[PDB]
Amino acid sequence: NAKRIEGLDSNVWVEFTKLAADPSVVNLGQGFPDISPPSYVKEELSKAAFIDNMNQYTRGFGHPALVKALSCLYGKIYQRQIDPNEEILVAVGAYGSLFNSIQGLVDPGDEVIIMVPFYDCYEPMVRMAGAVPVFIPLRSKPTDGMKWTSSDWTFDPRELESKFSSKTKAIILNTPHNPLGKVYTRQELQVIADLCVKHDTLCISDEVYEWLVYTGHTHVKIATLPGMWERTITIGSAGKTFSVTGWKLGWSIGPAHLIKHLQTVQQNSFYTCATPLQAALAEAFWIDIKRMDDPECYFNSLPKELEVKRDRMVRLLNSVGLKPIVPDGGYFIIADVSSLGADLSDMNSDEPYDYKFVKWMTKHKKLTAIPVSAFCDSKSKPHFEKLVRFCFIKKDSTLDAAEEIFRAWN
Amino acid sequence: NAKRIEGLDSNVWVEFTKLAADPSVVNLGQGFPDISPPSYVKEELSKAAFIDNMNQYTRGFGHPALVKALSCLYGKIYQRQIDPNEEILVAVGAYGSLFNSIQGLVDPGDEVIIMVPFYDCYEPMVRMAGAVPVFIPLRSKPTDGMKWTSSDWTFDPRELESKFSSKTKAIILNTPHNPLGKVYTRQELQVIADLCVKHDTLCISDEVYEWLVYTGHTHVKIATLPGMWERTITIGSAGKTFSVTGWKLGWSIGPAHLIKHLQTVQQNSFYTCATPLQAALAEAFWIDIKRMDDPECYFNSLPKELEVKRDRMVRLLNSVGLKPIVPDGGYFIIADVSSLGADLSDMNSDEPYDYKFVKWMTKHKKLTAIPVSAFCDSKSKPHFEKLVRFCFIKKDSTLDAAEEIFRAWN
Ligand SMILES: Cc1ncc(COP(=O)(O)O)c(CN)c1O
Ligand SMILES: *Cc1c(COP(=O)(O)O)cnc(C)c1O
Ligand SMILES: [Ca+2]
Ligand SMILES: [Ca+2]
Ligand SMILES: [Ca+2]
Ligand SMILES: [Ca+2]
Repeated sequence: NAKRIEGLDSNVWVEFTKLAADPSVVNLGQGFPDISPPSYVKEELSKAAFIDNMNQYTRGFGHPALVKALSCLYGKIYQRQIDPNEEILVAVGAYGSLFNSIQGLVDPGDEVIIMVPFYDCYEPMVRMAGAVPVFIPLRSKPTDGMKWTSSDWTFDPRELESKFSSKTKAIILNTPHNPLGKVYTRQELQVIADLCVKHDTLCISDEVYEWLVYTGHTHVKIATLPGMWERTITIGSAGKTFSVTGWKLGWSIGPAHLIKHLQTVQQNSFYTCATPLQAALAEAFWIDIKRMDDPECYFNSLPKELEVKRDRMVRLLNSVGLKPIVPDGGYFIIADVSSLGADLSDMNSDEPYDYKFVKWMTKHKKLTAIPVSAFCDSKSKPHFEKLVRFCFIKKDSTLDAAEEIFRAWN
Repeated sequence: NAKRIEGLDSNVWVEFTKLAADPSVVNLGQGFPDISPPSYVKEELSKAAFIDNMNQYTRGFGHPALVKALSCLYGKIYQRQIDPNEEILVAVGAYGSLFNSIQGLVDPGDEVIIMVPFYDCYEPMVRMAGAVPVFIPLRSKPTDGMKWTSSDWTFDPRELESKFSSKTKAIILNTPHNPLGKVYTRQELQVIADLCVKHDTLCISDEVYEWLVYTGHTHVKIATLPGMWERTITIGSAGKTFSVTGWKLGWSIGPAHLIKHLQTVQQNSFYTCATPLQAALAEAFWIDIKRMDDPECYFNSLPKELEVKRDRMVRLLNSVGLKPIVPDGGYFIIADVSSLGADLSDMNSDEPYDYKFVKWMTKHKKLTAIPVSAFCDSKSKPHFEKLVRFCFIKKDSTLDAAEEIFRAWN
């Protein structure tokens, strides 16, 4: 094995295969939606399949129709013109987008700042590039009293400051957050912005869940703050936008001098993404772009649907004594489990508490979830191992099945 | 810009956004087929599109149905049992597979041996991993007197031996060959095998055009030669097998201790490939695997269909005094361009002769093709700069259009 991938071979998701196996569990682990994608999205792929051309090579950096659509939509959001050719790169999901960014902008020996918990792929990506991850935890503040929420989690600005040195190449932002469901405030993005301009550093911003924010919160794009356009790469994904996760298409939006470096990586790695998926997606985007103001638009209906399902989950977890953190956005809910004193002690390995809890819950209660320590570097695990994450982008029937398990819990 | 991509930003194909533009001209440039894909390939995408789960995440290293099918087809070919999970890896095209091999197996300072002309991505891939490309040209032998063919090209064994040293990590082989259409012989493959065993080095075998073998030649896989299985990665593609270049799906077949390393690269880069695409591809395979002995099998029908078109091209090229090199395989044909008139000081730079010619033939004759010098290291271009590459995976209509211009050359 090449030196660049020394000890990058284990992967949380690989390890989680033998969990979801057994047919009769209700899987609330993986971010596998089992609702239907919008009908028009399925239809458009079918339509694309029967056109010859759309089954051949398209433009390497993205299908013209797609990049046209994206530049239209994000033009609206940034309130500025987005160049479809120079300021956008279409890649294999947000994974690929992340990988482009890091591969093309981050050198060996550079520091990259990561907030914990993080989407687990951040650490190995930065490591393979020969770069050093510098970790900083999110910490809880006190509750309003009545509710525990994603918004009761923040970072210490003075702590954050001290993580930037002349060795900081970049910071990785994830709002809405996986796994907390935190929707970063303007003030919080202002602190991060301030520092990248003070230290002349990049900001990579994972914003795949941009559409999934719930009432009382607003997705704010760091890249839109003063001084940030020139220094930010902002990521987005078709799986998350169209509930079509198996399409594996994402985009990186940012300034032409940073985006060029990502395109250099792409052309030297896989080059093109599939034509029919891009063709189909372009059309979906036009369908929903042309109706952004209406409740019908998928960018509106989907959070509306999920906010309901979220609230069902707060209750189901509360019902069994699990203490949930109600998320401002996204489709994951983190629950604290330490208040059940569970009948483990005797999976005997040196796993964190939460991997154990989930194993127990699968064998005994017929339900899977993801341990939050899967999203933490070593030093961080003990400070997060009583937390367990559940996914709610599920259809009614599934959440029913979940409800049956919780009601039968004692 | 990160050091690892330094001066890798020039891409040959980005540059052929030259006079590709003019709508009037017949493009025999890029390997963009305008034949229809086999109608069942299109149906299965459509069918897959309407299944909800086929639009969500699948197994990261390859859709289970697709690896099962690859396992079955290739185990017939290899005369061995191939593990679908441990010995295959589905990647975003052959491009993706190549990148997975280099990144996963090659360190800074290794030497990788490449044969010239080479498919152009081989050079910067090896460069991006900080390895040093080591070039060896293909050379002409005296012809049989009658015609010029790909089999009249080959390499000096003693010259090859001399490129092997203790710094050699791998050799890249591409049969059938792009751009000359050379089908490597058992004797030639035996030389490469010998040196790989003797020096303990990897072979990466770009076999995308494997079904495109013409009359009186046979695809043989180096991986089946004694001692090769355990040191060979053999690459395939959907775009070539099913004339569906826009699907961007390929695979690496090899031993587990090597495949595991490609998997590490994948999971830390794009992870999962498109589900609807992979589901449909598997189906397409089963259709054809079940009828191999039959002339309807796309495997048998496509090369048969294409051979006619190859000969058509040879005639057309002869008929205007371009000396065709008749290809044993794949869908590209090189013509020696040098005994024409062709004015050429109307340009006056000293970018290579074949680029000048292609610009000339585009403007003056409304026909594009690819200069062979594009596929050569700088030291090598003088020796291939009077060579031009034409693609013939085209529909009758297009070879009619081409024949109009060849009839109208003089
Ligand atoms: C020899 C060779 N290898 C690899 C590729 C890349 O193909 P894919 O689109 O499957 O990545 C091509 C493109 N025709 C090729 O000619
Ligand atoms: C699921 C997820 C991804 C992966 O995105 P794809 O577009 O499916 O490649 C990336 N980032 C975050 C924060 C995620 O939750
Ligand atoms: Ca090792
Ligand atoms: Ca502009
Ligand atoms: Ca600095
Ligand atoms: Ca050796």
